Amino acid sequence: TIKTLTTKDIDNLKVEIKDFTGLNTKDKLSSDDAKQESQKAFDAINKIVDAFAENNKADIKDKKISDSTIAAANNLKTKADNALKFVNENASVTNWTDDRVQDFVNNKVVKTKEINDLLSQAKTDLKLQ
Repeated sequence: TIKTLTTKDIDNLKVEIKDFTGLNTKDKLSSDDAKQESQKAFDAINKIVDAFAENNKADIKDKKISDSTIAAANNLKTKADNALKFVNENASVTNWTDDRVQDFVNNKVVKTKEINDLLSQAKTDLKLQ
């Protein structure tokens, strides 16, 4: 059965990720917290990708996520997966160094605004709200 996304489903896909700005040492950001937040972001973006795919499977011409938005969702999924892999590989006392904490915070971790921008762009593509 064909089923497309409403504004309520997209709002139900929103998630808030902890802000790690300014945490630049291992005593201020544990690998467990980084792992938990990266897992949160990964799971949320996976659900978002699956929901977008199911929406577009309906093949309703005026209720379509643009290919650009689909690609952006896939790229954000890749970023979240890379962040989770980075934390998992470097969680130990030996590998979770200040340099790796700074690398995670500045380059790897997913931020709430990225997911929210993706969802709002999806809303625009579907002419919702």
